[PDB]
Parts: sequence; C-alpha cells; structure tokens
Amino acid sequence: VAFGSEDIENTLAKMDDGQLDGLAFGAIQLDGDGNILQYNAAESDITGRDPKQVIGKNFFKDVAPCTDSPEFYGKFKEGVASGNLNTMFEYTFDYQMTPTKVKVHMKKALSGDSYWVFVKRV
Ligand SMILES: *C(=O)/C=C/c1ccc(O)cc1
Repeated sequence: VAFGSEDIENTLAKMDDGQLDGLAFGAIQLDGDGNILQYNAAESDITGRDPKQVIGKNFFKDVAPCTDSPEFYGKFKEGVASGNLNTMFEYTFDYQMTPTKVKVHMKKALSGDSYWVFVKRV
C-alpha cells in the first residue's frame, strides 16, 4: 500500500509488526499521549533509531524533540482530542541525524485509541 492512501489505516490495521517492516514508508504507532507502540524498519532507516530502544518512550518528549511544536505535536493532540486525526504536511527531522526533509501523514488508527505517524523522504 502507498503513502497517503485514503484508507491506509484499514490496510495497516490487519498487519503484524513483521508486515509493518515491509512498508515502503516509515510508520510509527503512538498512543494518545505520544508513547511509541510500534516503530517500523523503514522509519529506522531514515532516522537511525533502534526500534528496541525507542518503543515505549515518548515520541515528542524523548525521541523527536524537533516535532514538539504547535504544527506537529500540537496538531497531534488536537486530533487525539477531536477523534478525527488526519492531516498531511511537510517537516524537517534534524535531531541526532543529518537534516532530512520529509512529508508526514498523521492518521487515527481503527482501534480509536492508537494513532499513526507516517513518514517519507521528499
Ligand atoms: C526531530 O527532532 C525529529 C526526530 C525524529 C523524527 C522521527 C523519528 O522516527 C525519529 C526521530
């Protein structure tokens, strides 16, 4: 399945973490407060993060401080609150990694209590 698909959450809902590693784009699943539930192979190839070492940590506080801003983290909380997280925008990842421009797609998961952050290079 492709990045930005209109029903991407349906497709990923039925995938085990083994299949998540096969996606063409980065995929991070977070709970309502931003804690990392899943972190696929594609994302680690972009950021250099070891899934083993980031799963369980908080994305906005510990792992990705540059995303702790109104336009990323702020948008995330608004979507968690409204129950309708679904937005795509461009961003630059630069903490402990070479500055990398990406396109981000945040979307609520089907469980309704977990959320997706999808990433691809631009
Ligand atoms: C900005 O500091 C972003 C850091 C970051 C983004 C996404 C990741 O998967 C890991 C680190």
